[PDB]
Amino acid sequence: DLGGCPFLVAENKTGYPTIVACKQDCNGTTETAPNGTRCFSIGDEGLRRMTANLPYDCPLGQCSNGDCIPKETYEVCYRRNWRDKKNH
Ligand SMILES: *[C@@H]1O[C@H](CO)[C@@H](O)[C@H](O)[C@H]1NC(C)=O
Ligand SMILES: *[C@@H]1O[C@H](CO)[C@@H](O)[C@H](O)[C@H]1NC(C)=O
Repeated sequence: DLGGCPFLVAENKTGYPTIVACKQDCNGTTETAPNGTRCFSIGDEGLRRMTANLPYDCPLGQCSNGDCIPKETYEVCYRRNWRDKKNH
């Protein structure tokens, strides 16, 4: 019974995933990533609103107590759908 499910990610030009929020809904189950996990602080809708295959500078951060805390560095990043095809 229940629960949990994987976090969404963006990748760099080569496909290395970095998650994009530190919390998730799983239907009504909430997950929180461990304090310290790499993440981009852009959010699930931040991810959805990104044009498939185009590059964004995504602000890097580290997770703490469920929020991606930015670290003022930035890194070049990507939303890739199945078969690279176009968003939404
Ligand atoms: C993305 O990251 C991984 C490890 O952090 C690395 O081996 C790879 O070359 C990276 N891709 C680019 C284009 O920077
Ligand atoms: C993670 O870090 C925060 C604040 O730095 C702390 O208050 C919190 O209890 C920590 N949680 C765990 C399980 O490490």
